[PDB]
Amino acid sequence: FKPEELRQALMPTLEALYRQDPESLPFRQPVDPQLLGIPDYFDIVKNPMDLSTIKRKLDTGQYQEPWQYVDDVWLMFNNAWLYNRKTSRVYKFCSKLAEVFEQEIDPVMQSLG
Ligand SMILES: C[C@H]1Nc2c(cccc2C(=O)NCC(F)(F)CN2CCCc3ccccc32)NC1=O
Repeated sequence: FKPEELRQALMPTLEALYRQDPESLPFRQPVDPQLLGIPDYFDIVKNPMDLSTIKRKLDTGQYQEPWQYVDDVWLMFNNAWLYNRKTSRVYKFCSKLAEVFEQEIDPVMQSLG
């Protein structure tokens, strides 16, 4: 897939996540465990992922095919469901993002083939 085609098709699905307030706020930047006072984060989360990293990968042509993008979004979600307790804002915000993403990504992936 050409990188410009992936950007054009997939960026709106990422924008849909960014638009969610308050739910996207913990996901907009890479987790900094010491700054956030969660120093065990990388012990539990082996492959961190966040919206800004995903955007950078689209912008710099790092995805060869669209399932790699879907996999990074899902990695971000699974990290949050793994690390955080079920009562936490991050956990519940993650669940909302996953609802939004599911709706956005469906027709786009059908269109890309
Ligand atoms: C992905 C990673 N995020 C954090 C996790 C735990 C603790 C903090 C974060 C985090 O990102 N802090 C930065 C923030 F900007 F989000 C601050 N702030 C904005 C308003 C809404 C809100 C809600 C909950 C926590 C903080 C927060 N667990 C995780 O799995």
